[PDB]
Amino acid sequence: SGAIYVGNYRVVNRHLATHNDWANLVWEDSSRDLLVSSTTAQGCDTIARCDCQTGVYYCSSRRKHYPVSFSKPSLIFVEASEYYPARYQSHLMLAVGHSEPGDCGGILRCQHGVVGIVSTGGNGLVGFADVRDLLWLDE
Ligand SMILES: COc1ccncc1CC(=O)N1CCC[C@H](CCO)C1
Ligand SMILES: [Zn+2]
Repeated sequence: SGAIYVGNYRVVNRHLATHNDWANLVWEDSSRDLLVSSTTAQGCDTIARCDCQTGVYYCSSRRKHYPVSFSKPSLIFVEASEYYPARYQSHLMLAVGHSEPGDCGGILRCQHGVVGIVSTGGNGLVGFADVRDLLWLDE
């Protein structure tokens, strides 16, 4: 689990969005596994505006933050799960690292701020949904 809190926005994995989130929907993209909902209080996370390919992510299944190199956001085939059929996930970044389903929501960060959140995994690879292109999160 986990979310990004920036301004009056809450960014979560779409497959983990609650009743409050869909009701207060700002934007969602199934192909990206992202959902943004409005919030009453102001958030304090800064979104990174960069092309960094190295950062640190939180892995709840290990209670540890791991440094990783990750690929640039792209269209990656993701195996079927209980949340989605087999499909190409867009704006996805992969790294060699540990992840489990309950690790979704874990933040990936570089020196510039929040890069994205854990979204997929399997076979010693962890996939992160990029949020750096969502410029409107800043306004
Ligand atoms: C972090 O997720 C891990 C990690 C390791 N084994 C499994 C998983 C779960 C996983 O990959 N998926 C289930 C939840 C939605 C995912 C698609 C999102 O577009 C697919
Ligand atoms: Zn950066």
